[PDB]
Amino acid sequence: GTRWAVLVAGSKGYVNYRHQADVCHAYQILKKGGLKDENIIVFMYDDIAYNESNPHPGVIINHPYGSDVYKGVPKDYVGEDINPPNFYAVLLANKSALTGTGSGKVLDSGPNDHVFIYYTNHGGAGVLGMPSKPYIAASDLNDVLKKKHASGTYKSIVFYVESCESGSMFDGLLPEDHNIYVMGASDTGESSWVTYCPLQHPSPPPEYDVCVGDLFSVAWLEDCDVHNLQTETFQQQYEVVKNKTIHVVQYGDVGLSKQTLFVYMGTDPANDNNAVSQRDADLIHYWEKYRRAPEGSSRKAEAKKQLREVMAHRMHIDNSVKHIGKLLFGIEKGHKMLNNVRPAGLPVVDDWDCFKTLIRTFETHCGSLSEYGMKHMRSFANLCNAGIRKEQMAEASAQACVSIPDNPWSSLHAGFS
Amino acid sequence: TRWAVLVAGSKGYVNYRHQADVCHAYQILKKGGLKDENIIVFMYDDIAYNESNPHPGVIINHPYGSDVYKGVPKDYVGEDINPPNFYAVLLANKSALTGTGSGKVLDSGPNDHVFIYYTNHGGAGVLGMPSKPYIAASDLNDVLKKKHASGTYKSIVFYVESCESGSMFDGLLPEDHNIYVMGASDTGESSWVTYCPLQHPSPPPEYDVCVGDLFSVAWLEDCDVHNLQTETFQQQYEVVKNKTIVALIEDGTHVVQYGDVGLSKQTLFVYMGTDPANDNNTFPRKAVSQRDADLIHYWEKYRRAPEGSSRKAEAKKQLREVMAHRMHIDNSVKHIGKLLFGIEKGHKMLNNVRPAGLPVVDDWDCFKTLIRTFETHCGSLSEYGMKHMRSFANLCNAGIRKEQMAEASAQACVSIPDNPWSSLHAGFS
Repeated sequence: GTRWAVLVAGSKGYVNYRHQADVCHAYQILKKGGLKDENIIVFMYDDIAYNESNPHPGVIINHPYGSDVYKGVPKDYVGEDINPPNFYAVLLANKSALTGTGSGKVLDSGPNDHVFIYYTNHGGAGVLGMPSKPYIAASDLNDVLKKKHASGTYKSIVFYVESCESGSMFDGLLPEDHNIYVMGASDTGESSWVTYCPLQHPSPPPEYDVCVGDLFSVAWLEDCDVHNLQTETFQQQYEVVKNKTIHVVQYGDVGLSKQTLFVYMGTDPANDNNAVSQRDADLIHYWEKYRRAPEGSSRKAEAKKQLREVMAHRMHIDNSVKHIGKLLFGIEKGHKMLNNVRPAGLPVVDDWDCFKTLIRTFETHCGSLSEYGMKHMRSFANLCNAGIRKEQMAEASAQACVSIPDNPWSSLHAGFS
Repeated sequence: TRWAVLVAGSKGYVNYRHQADVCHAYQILKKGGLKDENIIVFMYDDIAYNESNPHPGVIINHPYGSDVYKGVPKDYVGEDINPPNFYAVLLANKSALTGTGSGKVLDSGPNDHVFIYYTNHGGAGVLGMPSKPYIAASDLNDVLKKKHASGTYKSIVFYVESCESGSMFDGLLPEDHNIYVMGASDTGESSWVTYCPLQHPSPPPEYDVCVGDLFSVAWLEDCDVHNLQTETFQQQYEVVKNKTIVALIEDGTHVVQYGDVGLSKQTLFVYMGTDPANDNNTFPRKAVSQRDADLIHYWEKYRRAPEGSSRKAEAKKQLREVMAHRMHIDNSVKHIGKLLFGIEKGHKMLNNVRPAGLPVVDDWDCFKTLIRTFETHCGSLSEYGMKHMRSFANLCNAGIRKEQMAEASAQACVSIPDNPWSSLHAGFS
């Protein structure tokens, strides 16, 4: 049987160069390995290669001393077409439910085929980021994987995930008897990290404004760059990635971790037998953009405005969420309800319908959480688990947070995360 | 006798810059031969043994520099650095001093020369002090007018490192009072800072802050390694003018000279001293704005702190508090401008530059009252809101009164933000 791959970069903007650059790198490894373009579905917002802020138009790098990885990478789903429905339809091999200028390439696999799913962006508590709202909820995701299993159009599925709280997407949801092995960068309650930033041990070329790669991703991308894939098992790769960090989780059928990396990816002429927070990295870019601009320049003026708009939004969202906590529970016992971690083995939330309505009512009074407010998704999760209903949140979210601030990230134009 | 008055108008580890300059200045004068008894040092003693200092007991003013803190006198430290004390020290009036001061004053006569150097930061015709209130140009120049009348000095060189430093003397300091001035910036221009964490000449990596100001450093290095008998003040001016490499890069920021410029023909030996050097004068230095330099330190203090640590949490909080206060002040001032004049013609009134030769303001009594009424509704301007002192100046010149300002400053800015820089505890800049 054939070997497929689904690669997903859940972010947009030059700031998040790293996520697309990872996906590009991933395609290069698979191409070298021998997988056919026709079986590699690429979701990437095509806005980094030819960005105005890119020093080297047409090239993307995933390493300080790297060369290009962008050339020849397919563009199946780009721009606004990267939405969960398309991703879900692409997973379920349903071409009749795509929307946009997509390629039509789907996971039309059979029961002898192996699939390697890769997604990096980003993420929050039971939610992965996408470049076009709404985002991917864990309930919706696992329902699709449950349907795919029922259809029996795959033997094995390795799913690698680079996002904050990435364990929370599967923990208490993904069954272990479905031939789906997961390798997350973080557990339910922890951040993912980013390497190769402007000021670091392995700093990228000085012309670069941004971090060029994520830590967990880069870890496994390097391992599958210079190693025979017939002499290395997924369990080994897990150990390798683990040693790169300063938790790497695995979920689902961990029985599949005994297989080699050749069954999904491919080894070429090799024959060689076997960092900062994601949210905190975005600020490096803005500060540097405003810290590397000529004084009294238009760039400096815009860079400074962008930076003020970012900081203002993060302070706004944090305050609002904190305040709503104090309005629902108390000032000294409200902090705990929001910042709580549920015992390992349970889902993030029981009532997902509630989950979404709470986030939406928060947004209809406060605005949008963007990609920075995903930090507080667990807070909303905990509220739905505490038994808070729309009528009770709506009162609380209107009292703290009466004004939606005039920020570009607080806009609701095609919003409601 | 040769006297000197050094002033470091600021406090906090952020402004390591300013005190490090004053330390360097004392070292030059000491080597040059001036007696401690005739060197009055105003420095808020909070840098040498700060918790954020990687090398306790040492201050540096150069990336490859060694200590300049050792042996520097401490005449006025802590909260005693206020304009009344500075003014009493200038007028040799020990009877009007408040605090744990040394009591050292400018008890000079008509054959004496004095070198006054103050750096911090500064606004439109006002210099920063470490404890509010600040030094207003009107009050400063009145003291220099009083000193001249007493006839207890031959010549006074006054060096100034602050934003809009020209505004302190422009249209106020008379040119026949034997006072020569050398500002770092003219009336409407910022001063700059070199030797920051990420620069051409970056300081030792353990350092978290810029260690020196551009203008100050320029003349300090010149008086470090030259025979002061073979170099005049005009030459030093030309030296410093070349050292500022931002003159052509950015706007304004022209090194300026006010008062009796005739005195610029004297040698630096009359005010300073030249030790074993004998180097007859002959013939990149990258740098950032003063208000911008402060952000380098906060960001760097939050970008180096270990993730999920106490430091990070506090560095992050401090950074949010700074950014929030700066956004607040800017908004409020801009808002009051649209309320007083218009939305499209109110921006020009606030950001105006008066023709060279005129003072910043005509009515100084009004000037202070407008700042105060803005502060009684909005909070304090701290050291960042000195950027809008010219705005208030333009309002006083546009014929705005307290009653009109109080209404406008109450409608824009109804709340005082709960920020540490918005506090009024011993405030009212």
